[PDB]
Amino acid sequence: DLSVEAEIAHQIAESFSKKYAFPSRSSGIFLYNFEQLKMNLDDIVKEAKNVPGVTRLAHDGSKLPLRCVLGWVALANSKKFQLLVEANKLNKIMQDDLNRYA
Repeated sequence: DLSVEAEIAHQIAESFSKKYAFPSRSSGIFLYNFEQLKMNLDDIVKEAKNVPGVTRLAHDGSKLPLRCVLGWVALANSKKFQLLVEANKLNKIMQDDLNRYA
C-alpha cells in the first residue's frame, strides 16, 4: 500500500529530529533521532513497515510508536547504534511500546 507509506513518511518526517531515549550498555540512556541514521526518508519508511502493527496503525491514521520504530530501524542499520544499545532492554521497550499502541 502507498497511502500507508505516506502516513509513515509524514509522521516520521514531522519527528525527524526529535530525540528519543534508548538503553545503554554503560548504563542509563543515550539519545537518538531518525536524522542520525544517515538514511534517506524513503529508506526509513520502507524499513519501518517491518515493525509489527505500524502498517495497520498508519492505515488507520493513528500515532505511530516512533521511539519503537527508530530503535527498530536503527538496530538493523546502524552498527554504532547496535554497539551503544543494550539489546535486551531495547527489545523489552519495543515490546511494551507496541502493546500500549495496540
